[PDB]
Amino acid sequence: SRMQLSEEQAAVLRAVLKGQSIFFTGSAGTGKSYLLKRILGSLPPTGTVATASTGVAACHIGGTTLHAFAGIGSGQAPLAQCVALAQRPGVRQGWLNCQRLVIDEISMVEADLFDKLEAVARAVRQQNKPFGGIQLIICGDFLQLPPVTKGSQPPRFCFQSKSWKRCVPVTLELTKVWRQADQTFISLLQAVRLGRCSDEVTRQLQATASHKVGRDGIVATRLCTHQDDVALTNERRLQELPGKVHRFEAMDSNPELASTLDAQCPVSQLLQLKLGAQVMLVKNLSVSRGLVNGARGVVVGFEAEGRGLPQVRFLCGVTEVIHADRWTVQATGGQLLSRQQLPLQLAWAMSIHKSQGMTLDCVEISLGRVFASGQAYVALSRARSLQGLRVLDFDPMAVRCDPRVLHFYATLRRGRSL
Ligand SMILES: Nc1ncnc2c1ncn2[C@@H]1O[C@H](COP(=O)(O)OP(=O)(O)O)[C@@H](O)[C@H]1O
Ligand code: ALF
Ligand SMILES: [Mg+2]
Repeated sequence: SRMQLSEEQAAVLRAVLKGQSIFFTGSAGTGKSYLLKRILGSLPPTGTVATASTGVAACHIGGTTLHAFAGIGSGQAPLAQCVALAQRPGVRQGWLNCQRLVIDEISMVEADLFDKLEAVARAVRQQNKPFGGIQLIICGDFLQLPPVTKGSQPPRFCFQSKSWKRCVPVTLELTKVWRQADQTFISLLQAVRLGRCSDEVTRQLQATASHKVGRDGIVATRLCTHQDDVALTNERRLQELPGKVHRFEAMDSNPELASTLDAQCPVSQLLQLKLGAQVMLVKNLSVSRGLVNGARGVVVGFEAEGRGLPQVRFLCGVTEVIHADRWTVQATGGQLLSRQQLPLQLAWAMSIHKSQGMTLDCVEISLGRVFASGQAYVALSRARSLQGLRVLDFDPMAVRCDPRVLHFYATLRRGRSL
């Protein structure tokens, strides 16, 4: 009972199916992610792999991080070390077989990584050809969130790679903001992508202080930039609770690798919950009842048997007793690692890093500061609801755009239709 595809959305699929290594791109909430799900529905599913930048925005479209797939850790070391690792039992085949590769949020891949892959691709598989032959279906938003700075100098976007133009000949554009309803909020947020604050932008978003966004016993609360802010916030907000502490330690195929799980995963070693605690759903469960990836709920009890499993009411409204599930990661080695743990993370505080790839309903964000170019746009363009959104301490030097990029979406603009 699925909805209609845009004439554009459709044309991408038509093009991908033929068998073209295409890339696609457009604003926050224009069905980049979703189109991938319907492409993954249409693609012969043997040797067809799916991936993303963030370990979360994969648990979202049911793949793994480009990292864990490729099996070369950080990609720091040279072309000869990197092909050592790809050659290893497990990874070797992972490669040989992939006929089709899909990557969401390409923004947070940094070109020297892309390049170091392309080479390794041609390497193990032995094709004398672009990316070892493999059909690249990519997407992301460049003006959204850019790659994590390794050292000090500026980190280097993916479109700036030398392989990039050689590996993804074609590029096409998505154009309508399906996410957000209200047409003011469409231009309001189309502005901030391009990096403009004239005073109605600034007035309206300032307006939202007096908004009270927090809904049914449940807040999709603050989007901080820094991760230690996030985890710390909650460590208080949960202490600030009368009930007793229910501990949930995991059960990993390897104990001593837990850290690799930790950072590639979406869950903690030790997750701790009391009554009334707020939480989020990190894997999909039942897309019918609507326990999807990114559910906002509140801990309404535990049972007194089993492992005392949590009970949760959600925003979508339906109530389910949560069991533990199982994640696996191709841990640079050719070992697959397991973890058994609840698919819940404490949903008071969430980094802007995590929130990219996702949609939201019920958000807060402080903007009395300056933020890394893009970092502003992202956290705003999460919310569906302009009414159920609250900005704090707004400041127009928050709104920053990298112009290397703006000129990338000018060079494309200036040889096209409108
Ligand atoms: N063809 C469509 N028409 C209307 N809404 C759509 C369509 N495809 C997806 N959506 C909705 O639009 C929103 C944005 O999708 P998403 O894939 O998260 O975009 P992006 O990856 O650009 O952030 C989702 O809430 C989804 O429900
Ligand atoms: F472009 Al997105 F969530 F993938 F806004
Ligand atoms: Mg997405």
